[PDB]
Amino acid sequence: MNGENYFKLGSDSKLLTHNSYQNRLFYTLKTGETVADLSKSQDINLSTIWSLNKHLYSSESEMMKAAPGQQIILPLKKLPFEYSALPLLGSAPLVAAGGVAGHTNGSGSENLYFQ
Repeated sequence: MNGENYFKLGSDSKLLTHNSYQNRLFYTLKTGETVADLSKSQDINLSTIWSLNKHLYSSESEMMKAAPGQQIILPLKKLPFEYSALPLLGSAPLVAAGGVAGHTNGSGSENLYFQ
């Protein structure tokens, strides 16, 4: 009679509610610490952080000038399978351009992408 012999899809020891917390972590900004400091500790690229929170803040400038009392969301996503059953097109509706992207860096420096 070995428990290992039989595998259970659900485990009492594991709580589903807690699992949801792992999906997204909320961190609060306190006086003395800067957004960049957070980025260093997490070993995450500032560009990535912006892409996620772009909906919360209008632009990167607002992030740089962040002050105490504001919140930052860190939502991590996992992709075990390279192929996705539900592919979404139009990730960036704000910009007409689509498909191939990233050929050039420092877009912010130029007001116009074309020039």
